Amino acid sequence: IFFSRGVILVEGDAERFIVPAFAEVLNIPLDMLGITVCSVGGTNFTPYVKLLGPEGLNIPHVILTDRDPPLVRRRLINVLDVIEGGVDHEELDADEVIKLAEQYGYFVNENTLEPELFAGGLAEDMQEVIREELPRLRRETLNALQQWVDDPAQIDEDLLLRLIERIGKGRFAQALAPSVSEDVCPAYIRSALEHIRDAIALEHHH
Ligand SMILES: [Mg+2]
Repeated sequence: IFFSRGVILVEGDAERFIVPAFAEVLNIPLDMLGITVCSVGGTNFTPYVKLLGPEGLNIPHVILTDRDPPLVRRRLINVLDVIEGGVDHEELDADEVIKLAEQYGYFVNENTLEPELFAGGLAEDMQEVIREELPRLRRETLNALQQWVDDPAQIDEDLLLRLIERIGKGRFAQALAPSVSEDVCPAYIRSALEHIRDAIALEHHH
């Protein structure tokens, strides 16, 4: 599925459907542009940067990953060792590695996708999906849910992810996609979308 002009590398199935939804409401048409969202099924991006980098197919691509408080430092040294020659990156600290990696379109999200979405403006639509998909939730759990809608700081993050993972991370994102709007888009996701869009448009411009 790689007759692609570009590739967006994501960790799992939630981003594989959330990121295309956010691209539409940002008017970045990924399919029209020939851009694939490819889930790497975890946090190892190195085989895929090898594949798309200069010593592979040399195809424009971006990375979207979580900070994980961090593991992201080694995760990004690994891809930077590929895309940046035999340059040494060992002497940089995590922050230095994160800001270097942005030049190549690799963006780090602090915290994690679904909680961030629930705090930052999608709380009430997520509760709605959760209840359509888990219709016989105990009343103790429905109330904890409403406790977080009323106040996205009362959030039990582990339970939220427990429910979503029970629904299915891909399936839950597919059902929340109709709800995303431009102003609730996380910044790292907008940065990756713009970076891959720029690189494709810069090619057409010569
Ligand atoms: Mg992660």
